[PDB]
Amino acid sequence: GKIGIFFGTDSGNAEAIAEKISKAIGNAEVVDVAKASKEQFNGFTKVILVAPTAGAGDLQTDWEDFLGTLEASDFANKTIGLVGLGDQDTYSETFAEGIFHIYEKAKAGKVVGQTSTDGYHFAASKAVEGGKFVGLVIDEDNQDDLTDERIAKWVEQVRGSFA
Ligand SMILES: Cc1cc2nc3c(=O)[nH]c(=O)nc-3n(C[C@H](O)[C@H](O)[C@H](O)COP(=O)(O)O)c2cc1C
Repeated sequence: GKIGIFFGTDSGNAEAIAEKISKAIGNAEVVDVAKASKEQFNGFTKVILVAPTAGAGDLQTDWEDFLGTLEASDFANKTIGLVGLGDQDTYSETFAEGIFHIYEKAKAGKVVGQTSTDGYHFAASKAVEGGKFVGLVIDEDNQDDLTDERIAKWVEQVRGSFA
């Protein structure tokens, strides 16, 4: 209920991921950003932002438009978790960068869930700050076989940060 998990998708991967996190974290509400509003968004104090990476490393359409109506002040009082989707093989130099764009404003609040870069193969990605991943990264086009465990470990790590 209280944990707002906002996602945006084109194919459906993100939606499916958001759903898997909800079940694994519990006490959560999945919300498609394409229908979300600023008012609804601020109704939560804890949020998990799952966003797929569009061409060039930019945000999926739904997300870019929703994010544009948000300022840093809106993230200030929240605890935030970022989950990005990407294709590390086809896009070695833009791997899951969408998240980074959300990060530009989300850094105003309390961000948690930074992940190690071990187990990935790519060239560049703004999503990496301090030799670490700004949040959880998922690859459904190349590493679908590692998702279920990654979400599990992530939920474990960040679990305590949410309540
Ligand atoms: C037009 C297009 C552009 C993409 N650009 C990138 C990119 O720049 N970096 C990346 O890591 N993945 C990129 N991808 C792969 C997606 O991030 C990945 O497949 C994701 O799972 C898509 O999520 P969705 O099914 O929820 O829309 C792109 C996919 C498409 C169709």
